[PDB]
Amino acid sequence: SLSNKLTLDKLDVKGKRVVMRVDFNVPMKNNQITNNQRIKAAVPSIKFCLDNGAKSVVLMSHLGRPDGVPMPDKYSLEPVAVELKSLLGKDVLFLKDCVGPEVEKACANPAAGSVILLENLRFHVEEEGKGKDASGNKVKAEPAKIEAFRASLSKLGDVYVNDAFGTAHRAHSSMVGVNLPQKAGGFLMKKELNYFAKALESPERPFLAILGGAKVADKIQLINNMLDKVNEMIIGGGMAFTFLKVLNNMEIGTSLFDEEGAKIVKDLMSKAEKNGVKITLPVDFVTADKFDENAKTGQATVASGIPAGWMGLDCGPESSKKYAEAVTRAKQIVWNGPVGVFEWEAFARGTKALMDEVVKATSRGCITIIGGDKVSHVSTGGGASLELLEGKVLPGVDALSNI
Ligand SMILES: Nc1ccn([C@H]2O[C@@H](COP(=O)(O)OP(=O)(O)O)[C@H](O)[C@@H]2O)c(=O)n1
Ligand SMILES: [Mg+2]
Repeated sequence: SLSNKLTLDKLDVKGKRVVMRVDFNVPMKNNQITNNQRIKAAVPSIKFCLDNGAKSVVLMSHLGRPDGVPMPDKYSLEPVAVELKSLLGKDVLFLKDCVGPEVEKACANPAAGSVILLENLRFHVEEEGKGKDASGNKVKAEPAKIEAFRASLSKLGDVYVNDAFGTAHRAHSSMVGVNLPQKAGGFLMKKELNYFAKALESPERPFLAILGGAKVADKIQLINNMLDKVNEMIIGGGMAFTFLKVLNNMEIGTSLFDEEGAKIVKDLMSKAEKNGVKITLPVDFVTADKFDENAKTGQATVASGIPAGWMGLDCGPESSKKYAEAVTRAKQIVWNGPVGVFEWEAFARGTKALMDEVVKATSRGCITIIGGDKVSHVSTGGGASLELLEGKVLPGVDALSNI
């Protein structure tokens, strides 16, 4: 819903300084970006600004959850700066803080065409407006300090842009408290909301949802809301053992069992049933002797049970084939969460096999949407997508200027 908000295509940025909230919270290992998808997604708004005559583009984001303590040794945005520079073909001035004297001066009037990335916002308790101390307790933020944090951010540009879709569910100071006459939705913000609004309000049918993940209790709302829209639905990952234990009394050994979500499984199945949704659960498995990448692997079916002391970490071949048949009937697919422990090659086969079917479906004309160009749309969303789909309002979209 961006018919009534100001958006970038209309903002005149010529000779103007631009502050842009983006989502550069990327997955990392050992100070190394493991996935630069969130960085690439931000490129077209940045380019447009630079191309249209921007004095400067100042970029701000969080990374991980450092809970209002500075952690530049574990959670620094510096690695992103180096990545952004290559992608952009431009120099990137990395600043080691996000508010204050040094930052405001550095951004006061940069050389024409400067791209500037600030340090992790969540190094300041005032970004969330709450935090944890070094003894792990409930530290309250100070209103006067929040007003100062925000007022410092409002200095780094003449105009504001939110291209931060992956964070749009967060009412944080960088997301709703920036004070400037013009607050615009960037091109990503627009692309994301257009794909998910078309997918949900004029779906191509048959419409398939694939939902995977570890726990059930936290997806009740998602599943319910999806169950009113979709023609089919796959339920996969460690969340399916809860389902199979209740609907089939499968012996799951040490596989994950959501004791709470177990009590409403019945109601989900009942609403699916009355709505005519076909529920596709896994029927076989790759089992492991412990929660380890280098565990000993086995195999099991619903008929056979998983032996005791062993746990299920990936669906198997016959489950793969079942998933594929739903993929074949679909004209639209929304996929959220893995069907197994794809992190680990031994347990990655189900997700790979499945990605292939979804890719092949795209070639025939299926609209395929996956969570954060072989598919229609790879979302940066993940957690914000889930809230989009639970029907809830996005603090990041609501705070943009009205026309
Ligand atoms: N036994 C298990 C354990 C984890 N998982 C997957 O569960 C995913 C995360 O669980 P989650 O529900 O808390 O988060 P999402 O899948 O919604 O992103 C991890 O990426 C694992 O690959 C699984 O499918 N089966
Ligand atoms: Mg969750």
